[PDB]
Amino acid sequence: IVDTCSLASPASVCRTKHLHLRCSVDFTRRTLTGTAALTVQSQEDNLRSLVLDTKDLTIEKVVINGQEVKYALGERQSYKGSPMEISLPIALSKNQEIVIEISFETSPKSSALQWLTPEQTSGKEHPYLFSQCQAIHCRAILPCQDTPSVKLTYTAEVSVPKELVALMSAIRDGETPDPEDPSRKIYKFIQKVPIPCYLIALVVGALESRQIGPRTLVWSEKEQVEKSAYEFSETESMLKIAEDLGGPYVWGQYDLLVLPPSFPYGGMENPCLTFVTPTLLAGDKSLSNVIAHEISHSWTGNLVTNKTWDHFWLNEGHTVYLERHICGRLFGEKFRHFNALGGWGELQNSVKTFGETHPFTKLVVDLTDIDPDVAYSSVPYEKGFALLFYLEQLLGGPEIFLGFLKAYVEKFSYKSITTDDWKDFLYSYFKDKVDVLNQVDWNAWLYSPGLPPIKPNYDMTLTNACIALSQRWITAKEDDLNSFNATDLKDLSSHQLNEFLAQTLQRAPLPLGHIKRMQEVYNFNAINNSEIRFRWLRLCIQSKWEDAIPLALKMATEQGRMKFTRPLFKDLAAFDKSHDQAVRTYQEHKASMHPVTAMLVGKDLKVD
Ligand SMILES: COc1ccc(Cc2ccccc2)cc1
Ligand SMILES: [Zn+2]
Repeated sequence: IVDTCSLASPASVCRTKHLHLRCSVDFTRRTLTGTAALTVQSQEDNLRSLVLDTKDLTIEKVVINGQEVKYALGERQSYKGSPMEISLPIALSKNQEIVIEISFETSPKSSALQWLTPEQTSGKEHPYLFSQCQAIHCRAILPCQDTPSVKLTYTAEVSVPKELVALMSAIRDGETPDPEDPSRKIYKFIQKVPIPCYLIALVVGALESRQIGPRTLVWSEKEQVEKSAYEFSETESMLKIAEDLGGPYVWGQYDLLVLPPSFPYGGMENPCLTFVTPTLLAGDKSLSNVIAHEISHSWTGNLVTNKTWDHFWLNEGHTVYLERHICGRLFGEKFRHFNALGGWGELQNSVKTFGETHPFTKLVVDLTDIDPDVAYSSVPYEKGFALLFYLEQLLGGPEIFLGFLKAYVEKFSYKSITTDDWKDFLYSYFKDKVDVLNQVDWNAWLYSPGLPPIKPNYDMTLTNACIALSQRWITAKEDDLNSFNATDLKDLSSHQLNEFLAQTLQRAPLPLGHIKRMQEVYNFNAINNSEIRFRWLRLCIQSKWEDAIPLALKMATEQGRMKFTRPLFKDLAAFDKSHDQAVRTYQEHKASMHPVTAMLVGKDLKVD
């Protein structure tokens, strides 16, 4: 197996067993300066040199056995960064190990980091830093074998201003005043469980905590600590359910971190410290499905990981499957089917957006000369789940397939696998149903673009109310607009209301009078629920309602979740009345946007 996203030496040549990170965080220069001690094991005889992944890194020196050795940075290869060859002071035999201390310093243009000014935070007093290494941004923080095929434990000592707090994707290991600087603190961290390097995370800021479980603290600025602790109160309940589905939780502590609005994703599953968007603070725990998702990743993604990014569906596909199983335990089987069916609708949207023949709509992709951030979508999430949901109904139901999953997690625990690894074990587990498995169009499910060859069976109980009301609006005439009222939503949950907008959005645009009437009777402008508002504003913009232009521009910039920001900007760019505003608003905010988010929105707006 070849990782076409990495320029480092493959796992067949050498493997990094441990990392010791000793660095200091300079907010004045916006740089990370320190040393990275990599314990590397040779996988072949007579190993004299190895290559590492770097990206906008400044290398001072390389120390092995107390003496400096010769190193060389090759030319940059765009998004992959610059390869770093290191000359070993001794030829290594197989399984032989050495420790390599690399003195490095990050660039302010680190694609893995976003530096926030005090004004960009809640407290307005202190600066802020958070990392995002998924998929291949860890090289922009430190020199490494930036590949998920290599797992590694790590320890870290991080120096930050004494009035600030540092947190990493590891177990907290005490804090002390910096002996070299009285104005700073040193936070120590330890990760005893081997992780892929993309799971390395760091956050520095005026953070506070509040315990909500025996092994869970919620971290954020003081302004959001209390709201977050309430919003995520179901965390421990979800952990207990997840443990019952995938086996014991092996990370010891599961803390949550609520980041500033510019956090690119809904959630990052960093071990011991899950990163989440503040747009989950709906006030009624209604977006806690994301928490169940990130929790589930502790088994599918963190324990059994994809060997390359071509098999990324292994991570999210199974994780969504566990996620919706957790919500199934909490709110019933009909609720699980509700989210499952809605997820198919999301798959419909992604395929239609890319194209029926677009390579990014394949379950297993080919990221050769392809920036992973560009290819990222809901396809591996939903098509992956669609396959597993299809296999569930095909092999005897949920209880039986949940048996496979637990065996699957235990079989490939602490290991990196491929799709064929998964498929072979599937046939191995269900050996008495190989005739059933052979009826599966594997080539279409795994390697063919567009919608899956077959649609799973979904319960329609909670969805019927959505379809009924949406069809009313879509097929509505002018003398049907008056009969609409606020009573139409009396028996609709927040999820049903959101699905209603999702269904209606698929047939956008609607007549402008329909949308105006909809605001008059439903008052959707008053809803702060990010998911509901996002689809409501998209419906308005696509239906050419100029009144929603400042509202869409506001939400697109007051938060940075690419799930919301990117479709909002594109819709605003497709609307002639707001095209100039959209491009201008982007240009005025791009310097302060997340580096990855700023790049992608630029491509979407075609202002690159
Ligand atoms: C969340 O950060 C990322 C970005 C990109 C990838 C790679 C990928 C994307 C889509 C389909 C298959 C593989 C993985 C993680
Ligand atoms: Zn995920």
